[PDB]
Amino acid sequence: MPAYACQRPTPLTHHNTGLSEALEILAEAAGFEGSEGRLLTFCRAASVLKALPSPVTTLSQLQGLPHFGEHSSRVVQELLEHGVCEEVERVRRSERYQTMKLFTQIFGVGVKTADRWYREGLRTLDDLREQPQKLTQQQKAGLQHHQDLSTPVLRSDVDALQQVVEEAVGQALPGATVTLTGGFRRGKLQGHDVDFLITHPKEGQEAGLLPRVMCRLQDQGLILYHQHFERSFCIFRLPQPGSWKAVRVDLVVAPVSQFPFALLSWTGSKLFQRELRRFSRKEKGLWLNSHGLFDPEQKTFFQAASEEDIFRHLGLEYLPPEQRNA
DNA sequence: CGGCATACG
DNA sequence: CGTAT
DNA sequence: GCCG
Ligand SMILES: [Cl-]
Ligand SMILES: [Mg+2]
Ligand SMILES: [Mg+2]
Ligand code: NA
Ligand code: NA
Repeated sequence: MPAYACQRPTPLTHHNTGLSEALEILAEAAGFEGSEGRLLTFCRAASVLKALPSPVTTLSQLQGLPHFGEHSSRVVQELLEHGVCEEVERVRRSERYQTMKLFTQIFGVGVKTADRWYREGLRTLDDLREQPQKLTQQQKAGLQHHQDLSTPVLRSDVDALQQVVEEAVGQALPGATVTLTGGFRRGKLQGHDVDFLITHPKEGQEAGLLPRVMCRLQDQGLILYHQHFERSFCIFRLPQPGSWKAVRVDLVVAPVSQFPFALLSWTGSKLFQRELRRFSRKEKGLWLNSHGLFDPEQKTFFQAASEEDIFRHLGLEYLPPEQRNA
């Protein structure tokens, strides 16, 4: 078992679902407390289990696995022996965990804002609605639409959204293309948002594109919220039988020269990308981001024509999106 | 021990 | 500060 | 919390 998540295939569904979910509770709780190192270890340990070819049934099967030390091994041991890990259950029922989860799930609210509100004594969404003077416009929109944004987005929803985005993109710039990214490109059947990557085959033609796209979507009455650039974090009005629902949609523009890097980045998973960038820098001495791959010795950028190119330039076996579910 | 990904709005 | 993978 |  290699030590980096980008070195091994990780499918969307796997054979250690309960164990990985427990470790991810502890990762999430660590994040709520600002312990980024511990969050990363618990995420990595959970991801190792997702990459295994069969269920862990005995503690000895953790021997030699990366990112399993005394703490993560104890969690697994308790789940194997008793079906439950006392630390995990204590987190789950804690007021701190439940409230931080509720508040950070709001669009426009991060850990720091949620923690401040928690320390002020706030606990519920209606507590927040009672004092709207304290909310940003983004937070107001997140709170108004919270119920819809908590409802899973389905694949049928995604196909509908892609058509309306393509229509607006086609008027904004003929020849521009729309690619589905994020979790849906990795094969998810449900999600909490939809991610799109937009480019144009002629380098430079994509400059100024996103404002033209957003203006056209807003004129069609489809935008319930946006910040108005090359990234837009929107709330769309999606038709439903006899009604509609609010859906989070992210629109990103990249020049075609950078498209492979942007596609790789926005397809994720989040952990896969962190691990890939860590691997690039620490093992290969190359600096990776959503724009390119930089050699800091030669001071040159690696031209890539495909995701396959990027994996090759990092010395990694290619993984299709469906195997990047770290 | 230091390090833990990297960007944009 | 928030957002994203 | 774990690795190198
Ligand atoms: Cl980036
Ligand atoms: Mg997404
Ligand atoms: Mg997200
Ligand atoms: Na949030
Ligand atoms: Na998104």
